[PDB]
Amino acid sequence: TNIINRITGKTYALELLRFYEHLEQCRKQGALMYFLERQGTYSGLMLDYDLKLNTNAAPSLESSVLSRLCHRIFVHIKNSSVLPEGSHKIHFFFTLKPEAVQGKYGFHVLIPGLKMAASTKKSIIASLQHDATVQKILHEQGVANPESCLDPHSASVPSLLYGSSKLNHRPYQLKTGFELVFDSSDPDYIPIHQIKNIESYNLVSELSLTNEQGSLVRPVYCA
Ligand SMILES: Nc1ccn([C@H]2C[C@H](O)[C@@H](COP(=O)(O)OP(=O)(O)OP(=O)(O)O)O2)c(=O)n1
Ligand SMILES: [Mn+2]
Ligand SMILES: [Mn+2]
Ligand SMILES: [Mn+2]
Repeated sequence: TNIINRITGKTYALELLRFYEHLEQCRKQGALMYFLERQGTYSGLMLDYDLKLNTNAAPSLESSVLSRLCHRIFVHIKNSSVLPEGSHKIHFFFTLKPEAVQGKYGFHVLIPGLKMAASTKKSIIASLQHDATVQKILHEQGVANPESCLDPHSASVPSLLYGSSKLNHRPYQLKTGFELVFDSSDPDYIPIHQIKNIESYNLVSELSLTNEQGSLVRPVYCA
């Protein structure tokens, strides 16, 4: 799937890949969009980090720091006990607010390929509240609300498609994406590597929580 055009209010019930191909062409043509996808009850995981900052400068959110956030976020994903057996590639996408505005920053962690129930998403969001490392990481980034920056409604709110924004806001920009391989044959091995050539893919398509036809992002279905 369900797509909402915030600017027109029109909602669609999708053809999804062809839709995303058009949006990507619109996105690379700098078009102003306000498209959201409804997460529904079974789709990819999105984390909505609403950051209060100590300074008016955007946090550096370096790859090493974002990679550590991936590991911590995946730990809570793994701890949901919904992941399937075997070796699976899961992708973490960090879309960042373009600039800090009045000490308010934000980034989205997109795990679009990890299809899970909304209850599983909420349980992972709730589990993340107890992550002292995520809090320490964000605190060291200049975040003033590291214990309360993860929006508890991340599992519920419609997710802006990549390149789309809210009414008077700028669209979040993908800083980087990480490829995570989790193998039941080696649970302690969590290789998190930056995705090579993320820009060669349809970012609207790949980052969509409801998409199941992505090329880079292949659905991994949770229980
Ligand atoms: N009027 C609207 C429009 C969209 N959403 C959805 C779209 C985002 O994907 C999600 C995240 O919640 P935010 O309100 O924080 O949206 P952003 O993260 O994009 O904005 P900000 O940078 O201010 O945090 O909520 C919303 O809650 N309210
Ligand atoms: Mn937000
Ligand atoms: Mn809890
Ligand atoms: Mn929010």
